[PDB]
Amino acid sequence: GPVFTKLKPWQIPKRDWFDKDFLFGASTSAYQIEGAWNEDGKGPSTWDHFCHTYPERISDMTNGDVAANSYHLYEEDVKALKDMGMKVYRFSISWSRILPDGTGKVNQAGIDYYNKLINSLIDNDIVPYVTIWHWDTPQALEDKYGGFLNRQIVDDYKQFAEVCFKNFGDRVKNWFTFNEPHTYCCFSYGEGIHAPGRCSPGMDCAVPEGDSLREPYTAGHHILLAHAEAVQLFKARYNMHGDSKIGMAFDVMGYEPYQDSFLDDQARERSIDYNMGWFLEPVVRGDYPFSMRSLIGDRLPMFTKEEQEKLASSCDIMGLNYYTSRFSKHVDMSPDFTPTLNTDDAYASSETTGSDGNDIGPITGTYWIYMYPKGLTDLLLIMKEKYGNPPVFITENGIADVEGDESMPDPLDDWKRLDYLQRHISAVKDAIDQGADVRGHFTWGLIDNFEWSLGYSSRFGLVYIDKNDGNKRKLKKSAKWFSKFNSVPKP
Amino acid sequence: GPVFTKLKPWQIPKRDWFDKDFLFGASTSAYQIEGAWNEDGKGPSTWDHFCHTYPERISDMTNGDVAANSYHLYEEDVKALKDMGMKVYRFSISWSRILPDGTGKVNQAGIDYYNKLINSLIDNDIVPYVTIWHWDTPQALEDKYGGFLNRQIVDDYKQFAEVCFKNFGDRVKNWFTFNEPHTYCCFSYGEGIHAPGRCSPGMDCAVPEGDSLREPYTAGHHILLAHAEAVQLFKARYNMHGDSKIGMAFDVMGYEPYQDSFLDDQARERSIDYNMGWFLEPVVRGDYPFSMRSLIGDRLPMFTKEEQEKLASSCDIMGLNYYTSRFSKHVDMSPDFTPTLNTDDAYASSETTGSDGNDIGPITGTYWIYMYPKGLTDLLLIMKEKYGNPPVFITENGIADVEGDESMPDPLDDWKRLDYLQRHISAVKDAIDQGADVRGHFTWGLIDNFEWSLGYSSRFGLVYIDKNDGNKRKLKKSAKWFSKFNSVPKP
Amino acid sequence: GPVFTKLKPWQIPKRDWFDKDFLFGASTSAYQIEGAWNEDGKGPSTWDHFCHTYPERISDMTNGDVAANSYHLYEEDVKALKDMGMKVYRFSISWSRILPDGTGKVNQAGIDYYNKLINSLIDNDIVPYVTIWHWDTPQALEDKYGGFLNRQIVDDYKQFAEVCFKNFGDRVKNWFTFNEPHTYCCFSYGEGIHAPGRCSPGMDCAVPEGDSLREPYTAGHHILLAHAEAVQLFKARYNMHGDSKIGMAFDVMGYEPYQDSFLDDQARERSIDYNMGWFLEPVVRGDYPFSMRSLIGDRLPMFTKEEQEKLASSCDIMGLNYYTSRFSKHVDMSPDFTPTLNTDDAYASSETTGSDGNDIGPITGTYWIYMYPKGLTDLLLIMKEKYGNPPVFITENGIADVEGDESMPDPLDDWKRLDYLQRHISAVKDAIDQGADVRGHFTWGLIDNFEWSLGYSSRFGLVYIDKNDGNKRKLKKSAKWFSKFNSVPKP
Amino acid sequence: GPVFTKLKPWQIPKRDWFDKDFLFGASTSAYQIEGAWNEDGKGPSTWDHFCHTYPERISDMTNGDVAANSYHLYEEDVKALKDMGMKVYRFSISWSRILPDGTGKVNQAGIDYYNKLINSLIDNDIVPYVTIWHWDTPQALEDKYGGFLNRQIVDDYKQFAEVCFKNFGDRVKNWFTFNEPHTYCCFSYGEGIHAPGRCSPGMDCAVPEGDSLREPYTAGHHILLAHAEAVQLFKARYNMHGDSKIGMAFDVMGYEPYQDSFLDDQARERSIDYNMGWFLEPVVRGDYPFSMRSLIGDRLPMFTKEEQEKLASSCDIMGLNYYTSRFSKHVDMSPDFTPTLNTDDAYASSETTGSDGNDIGPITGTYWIYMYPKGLTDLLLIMKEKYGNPPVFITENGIADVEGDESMPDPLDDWKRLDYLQRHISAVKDAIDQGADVRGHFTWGLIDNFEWSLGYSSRFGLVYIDKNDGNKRKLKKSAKWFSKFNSVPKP
Ligand SMILES: COc1ccc2c(c1)O[C@@H](O)C(=O)N2O
Ligand SMILES: COc1ccc2c(c1)O[C@@H](O)C(=O)N2O
Ligand SMILES: COc1ccc2c(c1)O[C@@H](O)C(=O)N2O
Ligand SMILES: COc1ccc2c(c1)O[C@@H](O)C(=O)N2O
Repeated sequence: GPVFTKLKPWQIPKRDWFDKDFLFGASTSAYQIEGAWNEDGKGPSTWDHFCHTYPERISDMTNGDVAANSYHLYEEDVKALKDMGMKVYRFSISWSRILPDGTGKVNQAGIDYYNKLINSLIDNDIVPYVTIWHWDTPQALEDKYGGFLNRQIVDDYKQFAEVCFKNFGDRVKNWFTFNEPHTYCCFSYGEGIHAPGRCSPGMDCAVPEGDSLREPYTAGHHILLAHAEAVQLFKARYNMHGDSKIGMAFDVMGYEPYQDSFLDDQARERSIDYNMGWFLEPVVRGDYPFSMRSLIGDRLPMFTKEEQEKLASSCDIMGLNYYTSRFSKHVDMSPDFTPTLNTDDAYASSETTGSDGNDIGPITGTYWIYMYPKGLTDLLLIMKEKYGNPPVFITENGIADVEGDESMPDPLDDWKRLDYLQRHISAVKDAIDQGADVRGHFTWGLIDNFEWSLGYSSRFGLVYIDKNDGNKRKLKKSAKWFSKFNSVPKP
Repeated sequence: GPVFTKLKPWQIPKRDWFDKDFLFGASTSAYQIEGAWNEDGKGPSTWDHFCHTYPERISDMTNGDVAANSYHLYEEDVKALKDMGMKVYRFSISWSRILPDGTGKVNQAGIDYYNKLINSLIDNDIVPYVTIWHWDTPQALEDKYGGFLNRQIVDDYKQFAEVCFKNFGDRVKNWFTFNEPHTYCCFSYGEGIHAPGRCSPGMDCAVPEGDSLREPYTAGHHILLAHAEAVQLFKARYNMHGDSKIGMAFDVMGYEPYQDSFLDDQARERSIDYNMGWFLEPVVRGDYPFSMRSLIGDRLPMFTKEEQEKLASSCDIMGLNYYTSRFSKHVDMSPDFTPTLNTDDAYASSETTGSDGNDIGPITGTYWIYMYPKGLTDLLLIMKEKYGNPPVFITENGIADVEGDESMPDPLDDWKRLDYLQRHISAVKDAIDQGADVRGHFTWGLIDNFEWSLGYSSRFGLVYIDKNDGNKRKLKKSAKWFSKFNSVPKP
Repeated sequence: GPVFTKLKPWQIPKRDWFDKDFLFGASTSAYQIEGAWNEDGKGPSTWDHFCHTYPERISDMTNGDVAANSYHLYEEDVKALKDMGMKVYRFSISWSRILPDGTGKVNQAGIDYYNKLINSLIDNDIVPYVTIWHWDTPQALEDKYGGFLNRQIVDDYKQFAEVCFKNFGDRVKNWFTFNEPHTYCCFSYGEGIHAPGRCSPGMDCAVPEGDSLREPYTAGHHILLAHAEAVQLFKARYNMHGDSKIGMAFDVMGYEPYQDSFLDDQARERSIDYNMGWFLEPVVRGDYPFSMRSLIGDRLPMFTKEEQEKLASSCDIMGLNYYTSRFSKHVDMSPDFTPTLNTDDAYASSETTGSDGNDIGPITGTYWIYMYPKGLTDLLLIMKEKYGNPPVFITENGIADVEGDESMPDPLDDWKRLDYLQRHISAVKDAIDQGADVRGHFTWGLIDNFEWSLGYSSRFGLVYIDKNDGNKRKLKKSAKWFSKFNSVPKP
Repeated sequence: GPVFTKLKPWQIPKRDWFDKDFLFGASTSAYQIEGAWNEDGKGPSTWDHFCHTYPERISDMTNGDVAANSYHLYEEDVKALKDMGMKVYRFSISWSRILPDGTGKVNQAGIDYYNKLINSLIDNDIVPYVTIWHWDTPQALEDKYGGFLNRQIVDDYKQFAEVCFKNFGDRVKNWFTFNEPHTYCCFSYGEGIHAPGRCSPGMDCAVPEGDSLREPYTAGHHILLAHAEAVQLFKARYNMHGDSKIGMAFDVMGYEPYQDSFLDDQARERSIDYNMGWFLEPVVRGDYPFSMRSLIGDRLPMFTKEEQEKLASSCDIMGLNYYTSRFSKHVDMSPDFTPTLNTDDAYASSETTGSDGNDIGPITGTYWIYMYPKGLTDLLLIMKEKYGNPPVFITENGIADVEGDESMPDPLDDWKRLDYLQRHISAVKDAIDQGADVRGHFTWGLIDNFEWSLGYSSRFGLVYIDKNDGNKRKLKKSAKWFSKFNSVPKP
């Protein structure tokens, strides 16, 4: 209640199910764990600003001022990774901590911080996978020209990326330019629940002075142009040894047709195109999915010939952030339907319940994460069969334990998260068995952190952060399983 | 609410989906529609007695004294079949109306009645499929020796069958000896909710003086012996022209493993063996499923060598009464589990909800009918691959509209029943496409009737019986669809 | 005569058919090769006692007093492994040589012996896979409380295992707690042809004072409890580095339905459950196969809740000892069949000839080994699809050349054994190609040895032991093939 | 002993397994059943001559002088067909009875005989399928020019066929020009065990004055030319109504590779080409199989351009006479192998035992009929996939009960033949289920008859001929099964 059946013991993945080269790790992002939001010269980001100006927009009225205080306690994060036997740590670099004014003078204190983290990871035999931007825009640029809604963001991002390549490229060999562009554009400029919090007039978000049918696409277009410029520069001047890789991390939901009919089959394809294709197809072929152009038209910016060429094949590795799936239900084009939110442009509504009336899968805690591992395997095979089978890493995967869930009284006894993770790791094995080029699995939530609009009410970590006991790191049941899974020598 | 998605129009079956020889029809049973329970010399049956002595055991305190009064209004039943274009009518002969005392003097009035019905059907180009026994035991035999719990029932049934063969065999060429032996044994001697209403002491049924772990098997064993004797006689003296067929109708539920594990796969097989195999395997190979003998042992009677030989291959046609499916959940053998009800002997609990927490399918009205057409196709393929692919007729299939269902205010607007039927007819097509030898589909409920322990609160008919307007027959939406489906010429 | 067709040359396996990590080796057991049965303080085992008290029970009236004298000539065994290029040597530790009295004082001479063997193997780049118990029970414990028929065997075995872990665990990282529990229980307590030689009164074995329907299950139950205790201790205190593995080696025969019918399909599953499932299912899920509990009932001991939990997932690696296959023929439950031997409980007779009258495969020398490589591939896929695809090693595989076989005049020209081995190695390749997690192949018979009740009349070795020439080790044709297969540099 | 397992009862074919148009029947041939060898002007055939001149060449020293005396007792043959419910009777017309001198004056008594048989069959609702030639050559032509070894046989056969078309074509609408040309050429001119009994000098046959490497091919070539001429004439002048069909009946054995290797796969194809392709490929494409031409060369006559065109597509229906299968073992071309018998030209020896030492199937009575129904299904699929899926009739299928077989003491209790037939009828169903265009099944042996070189020692009939009781026809167990199978009304 809710009924949650666990895998039978012989169905639990073993490390040897994957080859020696496969990589298991965990992920975090700068604003979600660092804290020290105004320390040592760091400038404010769009999220610092959003939380400080519209605090009510965060469920529990919290923010990332301190978070898990990883700016000061990173050694404990490294320790947690080591204790679990993880071989990779995916983290992000705070743009505003490196370049307080977005552009200009680099903050040496910021550079020193990441060098410490990187060196500690390497000293502990953990490989760093770095996300350059994680919704982390310097408020200075937001104020100056509207951040990602202005073309200037392209060159400014490029210069930021270069600072990262020059200072950390000698040790960091795997990069992700952007994290979840679809999630970002949808929630930051469509619904407006995320910083900068914009939406169309009449809608309910912090700043209803935007356009939910246009700003999301404008921001996404600049993200892609920024990505293209950064990768071009990287391949030209920062991969001289030929052993570095750069890609992007996409948020992706699996989709099943709502009802067995060719109409929902078509709707399903539109959903995938909109959720995943929006940003994946451009980095693969140099243009947006045909479905999007045919439905969004003039509201979706056109790429020039050279831009399309720069974008095509601009990803060495593809990161997939997978949590759940939905049923795709066809919506007809008629005068009875008029798009108002960008998501309406797919003409396919995402449903949590199918035609037979059943939820797609068991709820896992937070309202939007329904467990459906099959969805991940399906997406991985699409990457294989449709997009050339490029190197794919599951850069995020996991569930949240929520405040107030009576079925989760002990924050360390996360058997549900463990079962979910084991099932998805098994789903990855299935994809690999079927030929998909999957190279790793990074659990989202090395540690509990700031879950954006839901604050700290949602705990996604393998490792508990005891907020009332000095933000102490405490291994949960899931974390202990990884220690065993990875054969970490015991004391 | 409950969400009930209908088939897309191009997915609706057409008559031409099936060959010219395929047969569409409808079914009823004597006690459920006839009425005239004590008219023209008819003796009381176990159901007359059960209802009259323990009226409270019927949900709405009703009985079959009058029912749809088909004893007098059969011409209207024939008319309904004709109006729908049905080619077959499956009905049963009331033992107590033919032989008031179970044995002895035949009631000519009873014989005249069925001859009228049979001749009317033939005059209207409808083929009669006759069920000899439909839970219809003469109370005279119940009182004399305990009915089906005594070996004497074997020869008495045989003589009854012979009366039917001699009087109707010249026109009736398709017979079913017994209807749903599993349902009958389980509910009449296990739970005791059906006549004679017996169960183990301490249990809640009309007469808790039986044994829920033994009487069900004793009754079933006599049913099989009776069947064997009747068929032997039939093939020896009543099929001289070689164009008659005799079989049995089995109640069957589809089963899916509760959780994906070899344990529930094994449980599923035990469920099928218990629900279907109990009576099907004996008529096929001459003995009960191995699983049942291994778990029931001494409580399951042994067949002699000649009895096994008589039973083996004793069915020309197999009738499958299908309504719903269940998940099968493995139960371990241990001192913590002790069978008390016969159904416990399968060591597999039937669940309406699966491991992922989802119901097997949408509820259709009455509490036990969850829609799952896939289950039928699966059972039909088991008949094909495991039991020799004998001729199979879907002798019953349908749903109930229940009193008090706010989502079913107009008894004639049965679009739900129609959708359900179209989906199952399509499921049969799938089985046929896959090689299953399915010869027909008979909707259960030519007309609304007495639904045993639920009285008239459950309406299963394609044709409405207006109880407050002289039991008038009124075609429901589903019935009208069949008129179109069968291309009945319009007035 | 008997016609023995060999593989075509292009069908012979090459080492490169398997990956670099795959392991090829050979196996032996303590009583079968060591000799020195009473040397340096060694106490007598159940086999020393059995042979010395009932010598007539061994075909050629021989015993393991000297065997291949590996206690003194182990360096020659290591040399043979090196000459063949084997990477693994699976051998067993003699309980009675380590603990002469079963419990108590450890025999340092015994410890020194195995340390010498282990160190020599490591010096020669051969990895030791150690079987802790190989039917090798100290007679002291047999006399004291009946050995494996008494619960005390559980803790005593545990202490023995601990002595092994403490003394050899620093170099030995792969263990097997028990060897062929099914074979052992069946022949030692069922038919009684193996030590201690017990069977039911009236039967023909050395000591017909037991119970062939109960002692086999009692012994097996204690073996499983002993295994569970030993593994719990091992994982808790002897795998601190996390690089050690412990499992069990099961004797397994492949099975094909005698006749194509669902009955023999069911019989086949019962045969697999009885031959393999008896001990495999408990170490996988913590309980015996449902089929066995349903047929053996009170004669098969129940596991407590904590015991089931200790047993579940108590195997890191699964060893499969495969030699041949049989047809499984269904046996009905009836008063005409009454179990007297434990093997009767499966209600499936093992037949060497099928329904069409053909033997399952060509005889290879000894009466029970019919060649059927397909059977191995089938079992390996069952491990994959049904039991979670755990790490599997073929811990035994091979054939015997028998005394008196006119078609085998030169003991070194074992082309038959070679062909058999090549075919089974190819069968393993097939399983691996189909996804089975097979990690190695160990030929049973590094050297000819004491074949229990058949004495030295059966030669299973890749390497000949010239009994009349000082037990000299001489490479047979098969051994020479391995030298080539493994690319051993030539002199 | 020999172990002969029967089908399980639910695996026995039912008539309804096949569609209404499928045809079940039985077959015979003129010399094998007629008798009256010199009655009413009939001239002697090559078989009359062979038996009368070399009586020792028949196992039991018998001949066809009287046989089953069907010339006088044909009404009893028709009765047997009727009693079994057969819809088709395949019989042959005796050339020497119609044209005593091979050419010239037609024997009206002969014409009257067949008209009586044909009319009786039609009066009894049985369709006649007529074989024009069944090894039945008039000795007059043998003496005049060597029968089938001379080109003159072509026009003479043509004129004979025309007599048949003109006299019987108004009622007979299905014809077979020749029966088993491969069997005939091999045994009559290769081994010489059949009339005229020729073989190479030095060999053991009645007249070792031929050439086993050439006469078989010369005879076969003339058979094909004769066939082509007869069909051309038939289609041009005797199928004006367009409802008649003419084809050929081929003896065919199934083949499996002796050992799993590409060499035996190639050998298998050569075996099929030689056994079946020899005569089938010419009537399909107008030339012999490439394999035969490449290996036989100058010894295999070349077809002219017009002859190839006449032969191509010269069969409306294909008759397959199937009894058994063999393993095909590759034979290399080398100076160590020199063909001496025509069968040697396939460079593939037919083996009854496979590489694993097992017979292909259970012996059924006579030495050459090993039961292997799979072989038939395989051949039927080759007809479908390779030769265009033409209409195929199983024109012969069955087994012999042999004199002296202690396991067959009662000639009427032919349960073995029944099981064999049920299995092959089931094999046909399999082929049909897989798309093969199979139109009927004719059991060889309507009645026991003269089995050529084995005389009456081999009984192939569904109906027993009591030779000591006036050649009385007595239905065997198999025949009675067909009565039930075909639903023949009982008396
Ligand atoms: C529907 O609400 C969300 C859907 C997806 C996300 C979300 C919130 O916030 C984080 O958990 C995240 O990384 N993604 O991708
Ligand atoms: C679970 O309750 C029932 C299950 C099956 C049945 C039932 C009641 O009564 C009739 O509807 C019937 O024909 N069957 O088969
Ligand atoms: C049927 O006789 C035997 C069956 C199996 C075995 C046996 C004897 O003794 C050894 O060869 C052995 O290791 N096994 O597994
Ligand atoms: C190997 O001996 C024979 C092989 C085939 C045949 C044969 C004898 O004689 C008849 O039975 C026959 O019709 N054929 O086809």
